Amino acid sequence: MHDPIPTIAFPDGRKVPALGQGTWRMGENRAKTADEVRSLQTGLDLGMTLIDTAEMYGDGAAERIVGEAIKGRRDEAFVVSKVLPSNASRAGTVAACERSLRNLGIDCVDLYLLHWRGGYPLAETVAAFEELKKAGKIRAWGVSNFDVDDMEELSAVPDGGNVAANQVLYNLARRGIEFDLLPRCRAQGVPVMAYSPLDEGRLLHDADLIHIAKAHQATPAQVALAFLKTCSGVISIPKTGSPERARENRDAMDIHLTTENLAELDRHFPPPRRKTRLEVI
Repeated sequence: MHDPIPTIAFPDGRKVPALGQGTWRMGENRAKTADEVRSLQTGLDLGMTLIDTAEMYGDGAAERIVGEAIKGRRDEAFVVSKVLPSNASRAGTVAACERSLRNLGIDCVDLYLLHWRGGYPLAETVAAFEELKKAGKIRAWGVSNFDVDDMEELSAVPDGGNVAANQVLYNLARRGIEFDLLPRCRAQGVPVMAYSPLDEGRLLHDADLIHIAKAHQATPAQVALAFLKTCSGVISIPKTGSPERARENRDAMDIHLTTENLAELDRHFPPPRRKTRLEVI
């Protein structure tokens, strides 16, 4: 009785469901470990096939959780990880990718991202990313927290037009990218991965969200994700953690936001009317 999840195409032609799973802060409580693992399994079985992680998340701890979650079902998952910019030199990126593969317990990531803009020339990192693609260790590369000038700089370097995604902060409370960055990415066929789709929980106290949630017998969290579902070229990345959470996130896709719902959300969560600096968490 659930409706299918819309899918978002990457430049290379692969498709993933528009609702994925994040792992920030997994791996830190040994009491939570079995729950975290199982929420990610649950998520995959519910069709939330993208799993997002990073080397920084507990220094490989989140990667190891993901690695356990996908045992015997590597093919059910689209696995994303990241390189910290302090590691994003030519040799360092390769070394980072290799530790990531070991932690994840797999031969190849689906998508590997530069975590934010750092001090190594973009062209070195892209070269390392392309050497890794050619080696069968990653399927695709992208970036994260890149503003519109960082994207321009990126295009300018060799192979820089191969960027597969930009992961940036986007939710009802943080809509600044609508003004410039989100349209550029869409016009370019580059998906945006919306991290912190519930603003880390800060959103969930908003009265308008709560009101609309009552109108649909839903949670505020679910109404916040149903919003992002109506945004084309966007893949939302809610953190799972608990199997109940995962099912909640999944069912958010069943919500039909009315025409009146969307105008109401815009009134209470106003789209940007001018360029704003990219917000980062």
